[PDB]
Amino acid sequence: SMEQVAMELRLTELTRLLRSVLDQLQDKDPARIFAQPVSLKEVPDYLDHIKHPMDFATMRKRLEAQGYKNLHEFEEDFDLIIDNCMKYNARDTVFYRAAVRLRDQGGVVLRQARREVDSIG
Repeated sequence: SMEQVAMELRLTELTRLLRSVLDQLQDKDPARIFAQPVSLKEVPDYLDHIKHPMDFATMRKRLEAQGYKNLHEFEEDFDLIIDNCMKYNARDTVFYRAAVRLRDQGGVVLRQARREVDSIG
């Protein structure tokens, strides 16, 4: 149908906007601490601690399959990256500290993304 096409164009455009959001958030991780999944070869107990691992490469795979229906779903995955890290790592670690800085700097990006998503519909 024509409606299904219009819906698909909307999703494509959301995907475009989320891709720019993802790029802007990933720039706030210049150390690349959150770029890839925590390695289960190197951290073999990880899934005993963290039940829903997340990282920017995994988000990008989902994004490119158009698997984010709305900004909430995308934000859920970003918050998992941060929250997983702040539980597994202690406060005095470069990893925890990187997550705090990513959360703080990402807030600004996500605030305007939400306005754009609502504004453009």
